[PDB]
Amino acid sequence: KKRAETWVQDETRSLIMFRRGMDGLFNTSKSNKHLWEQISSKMREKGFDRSPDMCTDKWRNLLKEFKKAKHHDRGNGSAKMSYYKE
Repeated sequence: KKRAETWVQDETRSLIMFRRGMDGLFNTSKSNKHLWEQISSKMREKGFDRSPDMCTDKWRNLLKEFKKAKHHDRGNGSAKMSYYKE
């Protein structure tokens, strides 16, 4: 069921951060088994006890909504970005 502790801005925002950053990989590497593992552990280390399975499920939904091909596509905000090399 739905327990007290749930996805909070802190985590949510973070989850995307770790991803958006290591995204270029997900594309190259077919199997994102590691990425998902490293991420879960990373975002968790900060101080949030959460499982990887959840991060994957939640992420999937987050995208579905983000998609610009939905019945209701009114309410999105864009922003410039920057790239660099380690």
